[PDB]
Amino acid sequence: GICKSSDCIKSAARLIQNMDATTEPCTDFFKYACGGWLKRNVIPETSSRYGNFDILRDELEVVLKDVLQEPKTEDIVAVQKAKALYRSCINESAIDSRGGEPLLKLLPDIYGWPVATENWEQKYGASWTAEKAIAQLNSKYGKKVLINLFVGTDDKNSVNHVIHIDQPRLGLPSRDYYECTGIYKEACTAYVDFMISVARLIRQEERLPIDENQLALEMNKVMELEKEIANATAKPEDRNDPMLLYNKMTLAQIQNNFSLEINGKPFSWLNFTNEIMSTVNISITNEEDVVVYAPEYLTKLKPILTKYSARDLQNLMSWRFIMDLVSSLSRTYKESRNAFRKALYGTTSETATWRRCANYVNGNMENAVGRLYVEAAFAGESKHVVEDLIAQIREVFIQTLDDLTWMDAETKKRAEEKALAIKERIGYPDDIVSNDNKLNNEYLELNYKEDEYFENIIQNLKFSQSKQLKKLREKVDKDEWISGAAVVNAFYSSGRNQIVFPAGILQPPFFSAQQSNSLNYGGIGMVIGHEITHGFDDNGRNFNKDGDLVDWWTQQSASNFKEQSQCMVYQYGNFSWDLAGGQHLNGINTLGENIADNGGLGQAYRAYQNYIKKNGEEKLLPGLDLNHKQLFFLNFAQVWCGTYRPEYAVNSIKTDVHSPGNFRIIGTLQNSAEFSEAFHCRKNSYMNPEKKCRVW
Ligand SMILES: C[C@H](NC(=O)[C@H](Cc1ccc(-c2ccccc2)cc1)CP(=O)(O)[C@H](C)N)C(=O)O
Ligand SMILES: *[C@@H]1O[C@H](CO)[C@@H](O)[C@H](O)[C@H]1NC(C)=O
Ligand SMILES: *[C@@H]1O[C@H](CO)[C@@H](O)[C@H](O)[C@H]1NC(C)=O
Ligand SMILES: *[C@@H]1O[C@H](CO)[C@@H](O)[C@H](O)[C@H]1NC(C)=O
Ligand SMILES: [Zn+2]
Repeated sequence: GICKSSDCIKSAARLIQNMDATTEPCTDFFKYACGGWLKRNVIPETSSRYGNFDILRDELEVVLKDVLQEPKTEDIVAVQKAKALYRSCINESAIDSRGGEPLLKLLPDIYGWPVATENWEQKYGASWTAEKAIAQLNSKYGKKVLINLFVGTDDKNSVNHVIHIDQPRLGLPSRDYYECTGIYKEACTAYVDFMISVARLIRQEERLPIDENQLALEMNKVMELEKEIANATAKPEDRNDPMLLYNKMTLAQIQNNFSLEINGKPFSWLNFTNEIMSTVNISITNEEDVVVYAPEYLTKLKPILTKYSARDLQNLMSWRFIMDLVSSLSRTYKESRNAFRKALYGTTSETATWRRCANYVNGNMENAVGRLYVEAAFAGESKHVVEDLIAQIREVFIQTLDDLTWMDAETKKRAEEKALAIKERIGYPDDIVSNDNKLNNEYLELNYKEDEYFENIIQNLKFSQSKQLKKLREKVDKDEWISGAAVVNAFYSSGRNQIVFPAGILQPPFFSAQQSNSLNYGGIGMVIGHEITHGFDDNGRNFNKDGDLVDWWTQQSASNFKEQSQCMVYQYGNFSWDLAGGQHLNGINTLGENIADNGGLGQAYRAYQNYIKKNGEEKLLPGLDLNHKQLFFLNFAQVWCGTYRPEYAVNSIKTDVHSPGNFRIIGTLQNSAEFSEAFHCRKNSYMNPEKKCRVW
């Protein structure tokens, strides 16, 4: 009863080549599953993380290249526009020829970069105010500095949009970096050197005098500034409670409760906010309702900003934009980022231009690219099979509610309510293939010149931000997908109560209609349960069946959730990560992902058990002395065969809310009685601790 099909031969070969059978499954299942891969592969110079999963992403880019790189006569305008955008991006000769000129022409439009001008105070300081400058960068270019104001969905009323105020992102990957010692020293040094190098190129290009000492002096004050901001931001661990984060005020309240004085204004929230929203002919009453995500940070800001010049503030503000633009200019400008990206990512070269460009067009025209992708690469009836798997796993979640001892009856009911109400999205929106008019009209207001990449990217920034802003007074569109099709990932949205499985992730090793069921459940099955369980993790349990932030938990059941989940905070917090210098994972920041992983694994396996019940056992795979329960776990694990550059491990231990792949594997299986049954693991073997965490 060995399966001998070509599809079985492909699966088996892949499983064999990745694994190391010389390792005991019960000693370290990651090494058992993945030790073959580890030994054979070295992380590319252009990769910060590399592994089976990242390889799928690499392989998707190859498809994008194929479908973008050749004009076809029947191409509708939406597709012509994406191909032209592609072409403008890969023409390095045209870009190199422009030097930094396309940046220099921009600079006057954001109130300048003082470091890199003469007499900035005379030109710009006159008319400068922080209201105007912050708003310009925000509203025109989508760049949010000092104070992060955005239109988004209303957590407590999911059909509506509202203005939000939050702390800004930083130039370094997390607030931690701004310690600037030890493992962060090189990044902080590279960051300031990067500032300086760019200011120098700009001055050289402007034929201005260059005084290195004054360069160093101005850019160090930028760092000192952003240090204070960083230190003023709230930690992720203090931002993990959506009920606590949601503070709805009026602009009046805001003016009265969070005053700032910049360059001696002081600061008018009404004016700042209108100077943004005026940009889509929208008018803001000092009686406008606003969601304020970071009250404490605004409070802390007041003392900081009062100490700095307009010139100081704009040196940071404009750097934070210029930062992003340099890799879209000529080689000298591209070059200047080298040490910085090495410090953050460990990479010694940039990815191939065509790959960066394929990704850029994908990111900005996700529907046009998704259409070409699914036409090239996506079966068509994958969709129907996946729809049915999702039905199954949803049922298994529902059914499991009854075995869970730590909730009461009523809370279970509402949990089931929320399960039945999750709306699933599989592969791609049929629209993007079937409705040419709609797709064209999405990009109507865009027109790309093939010789002007920089103008094209700027146009995109302006477009996407004008687009987001105008949404204020409009309802949330219930049709809209939260991902393009051409993406190797999946998603849950709490505002929308929606799970999304783009075509991009519906392929081996996760899924094929042609691969064994054990593989499908331990792969895409696990991913489905993961996304579902997000509706019920420490964030998405606070949102109800309709995506509104409202407490549907009893006191006891909510306290019990915390208790059950605390086990995982401790388990994963106790993992130390060699590649990140021996640091422990953050068990709080990874909690939600770890809950989804552990829940999803249990759900998928149950669903497979049920499959076997109903359908009988599957023919075995050749070359593998494993049964299908064992294969389920093998395939599960091999999703995460991979490794990290040390520099990136230091980054993602802070910035990634997922555990690193090896610990996703060890974590979840440590917690699975089923795993330990399958591989006959001794009690208190490493893979089989007596104490096991469970939430869903
Ligand atoms: C790769 C990672 N994405 C994920 O982990 C899941 C999708 C997912 C979930 C579980 C697995 C998994 C597979 C095998 C074994 C363990 C976990 C793989 C992908 C998507 P998600 O976390 O909902 C993200 C927020 N969109 C990321 O965005 O960086
Ligand atoms: C790159 O753009 C320049 C603009 O002058 C053009 O001359 C050249 O033909 C383009 N290269 C290609 C191969 O598209
Ligand atoms: C905002 O206030 C500034 C202060 O000079 C003023 O010049 C400008 O007209 C105001 N803008 C709006 C949108 O009210
Ligand atoms: C490690 O686990 C122990 C046992 O629960 C716990 O007391 C400790 O706080 C954990 N350490 C971390 C950093 O999670
Ligand atoms: Zn997740």
